[PDB]
Amino acid sequence: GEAPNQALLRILKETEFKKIKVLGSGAFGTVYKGLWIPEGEKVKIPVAIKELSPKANKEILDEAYVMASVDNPHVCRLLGICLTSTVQLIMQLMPFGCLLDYVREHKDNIGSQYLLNWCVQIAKGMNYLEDRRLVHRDLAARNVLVKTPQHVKITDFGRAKLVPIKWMALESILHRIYTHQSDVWSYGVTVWELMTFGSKPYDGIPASEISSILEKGERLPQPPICTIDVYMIMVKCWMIDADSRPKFRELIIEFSKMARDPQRYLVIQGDERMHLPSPTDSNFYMDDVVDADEYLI
Ligand SMILES: CO[C@@H]1CCN(c2nccc(Nc3cc4c(cn3)nc([C@@H](C)O)n4[C@@H](C)C(F)(F)F)n2)C[C@@H]1F
Repeated sequence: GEAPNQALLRILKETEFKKIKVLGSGAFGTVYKGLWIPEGEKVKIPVAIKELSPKANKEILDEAYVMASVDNPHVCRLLGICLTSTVQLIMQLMPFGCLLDYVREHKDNIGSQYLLNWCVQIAKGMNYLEDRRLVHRDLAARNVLVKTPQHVKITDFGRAKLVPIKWMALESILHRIYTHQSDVWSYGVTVWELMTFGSKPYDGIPASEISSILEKGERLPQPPICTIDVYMIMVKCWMIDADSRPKFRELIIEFSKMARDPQRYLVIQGDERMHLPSPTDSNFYMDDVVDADEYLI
């Protein structure tokens, strides 16, 4: 009756890592860019260090539990924790930040190939979470991070289980019902954010008016770049009947077929003549630096 979770929680010494600069800050605490230099290993791993009252410590340890329990190319895993006066989460540095800020800042160089591929990768990551019986409950473009422009990962397990109104399924707003199918709704909203190059969903409408608006049948509008093929997918993610919504495995298939002929599915001016940084560029990436994805003890 439910499988033992044999994930390893790695406790890291404070002396093993250094903080370089602040990446972000909120009520939770601060996230630092850093380097992890294990034992006598001759490796430097670029890391994001989340630094943090008894309840805040329980919530960070709950997120640490979930984050240490995942292992997929399209999901962010916990590298370890540091037990100092303040508890720190050691995660992989995602050097291009969140996908939301990336689509806003690089809009003039984002072609249909990148957009459709990001959709496939998010669906792959989400399908993995589903296989793991994990309901994210906070999927949004802000919680998809960019390792490279061609590789994105889902993160922020602070709400994950075995309030973001504008990304939530109607059952979730009204009854607090969360399933893999309620994550599919959030997936649809995330796709809309990517296709509109980071527009705010239902901008100006207060969160208390969203449930009423959804009940009448109003949905997010068709982004200008989206063909009816792409929009019809987003719309199916926003059906009232949760079981009528597509499954993540089907979203992988649908977006993959589209990623094979991207210009037939997304209409972007100057598409294919657009350039984004890749690991085959000068000064893209300093001795003994190894990405967390290749550091496997
Ligand atoms: C609220 O806590 C969440 C927990 C999940 N998290 C996360 N998960 C895995 C890897 C990772 N690394 C990570 C996060 C980064 C980053 C580089 N790497 N650059 C930024 C800024 C410039 O945009 N961020 C954001 C999201 C920040 F963390 F500052 F808020 N960050 C991001 C954040 F710490």
